[PDB]
Parts: sequence; C-alpha cells; structure tokens
Amino acid sequence: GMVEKPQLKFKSPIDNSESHPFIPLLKEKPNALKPLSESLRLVDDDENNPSHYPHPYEYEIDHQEYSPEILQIREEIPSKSWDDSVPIWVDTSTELESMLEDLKNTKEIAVDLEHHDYRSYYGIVCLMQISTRERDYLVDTLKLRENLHILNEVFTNPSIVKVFHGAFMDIIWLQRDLGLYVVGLFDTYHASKAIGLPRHSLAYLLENFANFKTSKKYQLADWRIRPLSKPMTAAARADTHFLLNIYDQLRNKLIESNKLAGVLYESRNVAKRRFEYSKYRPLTPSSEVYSPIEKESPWKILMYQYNIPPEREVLVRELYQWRDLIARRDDESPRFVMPNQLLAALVAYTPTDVIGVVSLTNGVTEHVRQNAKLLANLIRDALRNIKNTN
Ligand SMILES: [Mn+2]
Ligand SMILES: [Mn+2]
Repeated sequence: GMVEKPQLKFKSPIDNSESHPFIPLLKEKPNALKPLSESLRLVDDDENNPSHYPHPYEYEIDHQEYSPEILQIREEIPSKSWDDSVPIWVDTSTELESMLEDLKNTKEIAVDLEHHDYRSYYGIVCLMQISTRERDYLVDTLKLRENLHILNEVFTNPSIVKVFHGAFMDIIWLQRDLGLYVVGLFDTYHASKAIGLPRHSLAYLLENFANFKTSKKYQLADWRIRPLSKPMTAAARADTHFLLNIYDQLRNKLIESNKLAGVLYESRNVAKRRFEYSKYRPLTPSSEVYSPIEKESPWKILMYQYNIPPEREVLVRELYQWRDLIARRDDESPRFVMPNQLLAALVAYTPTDVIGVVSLTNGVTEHVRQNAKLLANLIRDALRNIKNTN
C-alpha cells in the first residue's frame, strides 16, 4: 500500500529543529535513589562536552545492587514451546496495564525492539518485544508511544534482570522515543564475547542454543505496517522467546569462569549510554554518548568520488544542507528526500531547468520533483559563481 506516516497521529508533535539539547521525556522516576529533581537540570558547557542534560538513571545504574540470584549458578529454564502459546499483542492502555502487572511478577525478562528510519528524520521505534519465562509479548510502540513510560517501574527495578542482545542502540532508542530507561541490564552480546564464542550475533546464538534459523529478510522490512504480517510477527517474537534460556547458559558459564562481574560492568555502561542531538554532541566521539550518525556520503564532497570535480564542493555542500533541512522539515530521512546517488547525479550533470532536473537519466524522488525549480536555481547559481570568481 502506501502506509500513512504514524507520526501524524502522535499525541505530541515531532521536533527536528534541534534548538536545545535532548530533554528526557521522563516525568516520573520509580525505583529512585536520587530524586528526579536533581536529574532534570543541565551540565553547562565544558570544552569537550557542551551543555546537556545527564542520564536520569545514571546514579541508580551505578549504586543499585544486582539481584543476588544473578551471581548464583541456577538450573536453567528451557524456553517454552513455541506452539504452546500465541504472542500477546499489546496496543491499548488496558492491555498495557495487564502486561505490566505480569512483568512485575518476574525475576527476569527478555527485551528487544524494531525500528524505522526511512520515513522519519531521527527514526521511530515501531515495536517492542518482551518475554517472560511463560509468554511472549508484542507491543505496538506507535499507538502506545506516550503510555509506555510506565514500564520504567519494571525496566528500572534492579530486582528484575532485563536481557537484551547488543542493546547499545536500543538503550538510545528507548529514551529518545519512549522515555524508558534500564537498570539491571544483562547484555548477551557482551556475555558471548567474554566467554569467547566464535561468533557473537543473535542469529548465531539462536542457531546454536535454540536450533532456530533466522532470516535477515526482514532487517529491511517496514515495521510501521499494521497489522503485522505472520512472518514478521514470528520473526519479532523470535528475538525474545529464546533469550532467557540463553541468558541462563551464558550466566552460569560466566560465574563458572569468574567473568560475570566484567559482563555486568559492560552492561551497566551500555545502559548508561546517553542520547544527544548531533548539534550538542561531545567533541571526542565516545561510546558513552550517541548522536545521529549520517548513514550516507561523507559530509560535503563525498569519498564516493563520482569523479567529483574541484570547484563543485560548494554545490555539493548546498545540496547536502538543503537536503538535511527538508528532511528535518518534513521529518523524513535524507535518503528518502534525495539519495546520495541522485545528489551526486545532480552535481555531475548540473541541470539548470525543471526539465533537466526531473528527467535525470538516473531517476528522481518526490522531493526533488516538487522542488525542481529551487534545485535548478540553486545549481544555476553555483555555475554562475564558478564562471565568475576565477
Ligand atoms: Mn535489538
Ligand atoms: Mn528483530
């Protein structure tokens, strides 16, 4: 079909202006050790790190003690039979409340998410998967975008282990879109590395410990689509359905070889990762902070040198900045507005009228088609400025 942009239905409108450092969406702060008061303040310009808000749960992540049953080798619990249950679809505040009540009665849960970034500037969390020893949950993070914050009661309860595989970006996505934080994380990716398994991916773990073969024929899928297709519903359920059992085996092996403390340390730091706008990103790019990383051509004159002439970097740069502004304005990804190959195509052929712009041998996007005149003017200016100057 066409898929209507889910953003249009968000309770709170999106803001890509980036006129202030990221502000935590957190209004309440359960399992608090340090009041939310001190949390929402600021950290005035340093030199390495410009002004910004700190991670609202950083303190707890450092002080909150782990569940004593995590340091103990325990009899593992096999994953429940896939066919013995259906994944529980959650898309109403009432369904959300019941799941929540259920999660509060666990010792650990497995969590994962599905994300979308083609038709959104920063990106949007489209689905959340949660598994208990007994059931698999599929949460519509689109329809419940503003309600999900209540999961912090469990996501920040240090008495409940939250298991994720390589959650470095998921931690970022969770705060940015849902204002969710995690205290009591166990990252199976770091567990796999510490133990020294040949491969460290989720698929590798699923294949060898749960005899489940994965199909990456969905990491390019569109998670905004409602209802979810059977195959996508299954592939999402598979992210958390087998994870707690894998958690048991890796944990026991870590205790058995005295490496658990290191994995918990690595995990606390994954959970401490803070999301910030590229504009207010710290100088030295560290793993402690994340800011939007262009998924396309090198800022300005690209290295994909489509034989990019000398005096055309000004043109290149204007196209880049124009693209970014339109992307931000319409809340779209830069590639949806204009992919590097098209941008490159414009710079290479330098069309100066609408006909030239829309008939580019390569092809054209809706945005380029709708701004053909502006682009033809922009390009014409670039050429005129060249013929002059020198
Ligand atoms: Mn994930
Ligand atoms: Mn997935």
